[PDB]
Amino acid sequence: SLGWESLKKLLVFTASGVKPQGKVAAFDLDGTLITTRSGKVFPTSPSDWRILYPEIPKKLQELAAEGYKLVIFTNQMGIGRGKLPAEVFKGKVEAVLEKLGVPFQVLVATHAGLNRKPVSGMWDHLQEQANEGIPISVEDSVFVGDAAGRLANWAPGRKKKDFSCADRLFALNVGLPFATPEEFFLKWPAARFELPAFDPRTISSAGPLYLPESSSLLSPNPEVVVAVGFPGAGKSTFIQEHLVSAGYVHVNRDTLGSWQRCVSSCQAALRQGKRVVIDNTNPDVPSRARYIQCAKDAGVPCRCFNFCATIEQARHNNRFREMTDPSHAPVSDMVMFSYRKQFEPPTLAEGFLEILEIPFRLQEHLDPALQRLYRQFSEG
Ligand SMILES: [Cl-]
Ligand SMILES: [Cl-]
Ligand SMILES: [Cl-]
Ligand SMILES: [Cl-]
Ligand SMILES: [Mg+2]
Repeated sequence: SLGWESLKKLLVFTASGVKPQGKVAAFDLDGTLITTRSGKVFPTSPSDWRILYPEIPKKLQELAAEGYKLVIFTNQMGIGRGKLPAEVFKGKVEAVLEKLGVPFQVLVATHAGLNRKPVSGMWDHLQEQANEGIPISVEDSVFVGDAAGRLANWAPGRKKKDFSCADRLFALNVGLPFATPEEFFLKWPAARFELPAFDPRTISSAGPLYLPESSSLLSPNPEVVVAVGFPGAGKSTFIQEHLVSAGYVHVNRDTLGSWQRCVSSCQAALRQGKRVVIDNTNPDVPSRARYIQCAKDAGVPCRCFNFCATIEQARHNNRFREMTDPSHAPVSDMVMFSYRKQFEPPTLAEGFLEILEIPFRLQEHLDPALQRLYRQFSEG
């Protein structure tokens, strides 16, 4: 009866009969509680749904009787993208809930960002805003979903691995016990699965800023520093904080128009006794050679600062910044993949006096809240 609440990037439905509880049985929607009636991969209309397994309502009745608050957590980015009308999705949800026959609270992530599984925004909303202030025991709760990162063929008729691991990673981020729909409703044996190679729980603020520690970030005399690394991974921030703040001239090629004005800019800075930093995407030998030649012509050293971030680390950082930094320029996946395809590690043979390695590390001076968010998986 309480009904729908609309927030900027979240919809919440609370059915008649919902009660706050200290334990929750939460569920994905698409491919977990429902599937297409049509038997197609994608629904042909808002009415193209059926309950996934006939075992489902009995299990839900049993959970409700044991005092579990029933909740749905669903990503519906089609709403934010303008492809799926919110008011049509709302109707579909009410129809599904009527068929399931038990009171549910539903939370819908309409956009990318904090609320989009696997990020735990919807859980935090449930706990902080939508459970009448009752603390929820995560250990006594459960999340059930089909985006579980399962390997192909976990059952007759599925030569296709799970498209996503977002449901399993949501549970991991929150600390919730997790099960697939088949393990949960049908008591099938656990299916084999894979986690992402990069685990953001492993990202430290520890260790040296750069290697070798015996080297110095700055030179007293003119030089050209060439920064190498994936975009959106913190290169420019590091350069701003450590070099530009020390008076290095930020020479940006993308905005100088042509090679000629760039080289001229570089040369004028050097002639003035200044140090120069190139903060661009310089993934391969030919990209970097231009700047090395400029240094050589000017008779100044060229050093490389090689930022260690991997593609998945960089993409993680990008998403984090999208979620937390109003000034962040979102780096597209195409830019990331193009960089990786072109990447050749810097070597001294290119003409560098030395190469410093800049380990991928958590930034200092993120507040505690942001650090907790940083360690969450943010893509399934
Ligand atoms: Cl989802
Ligand atoms: Cl979605
Ligand atoms: Cl688990
Ligand atoms: Cl200077
Ligand atoms: Mg699903």
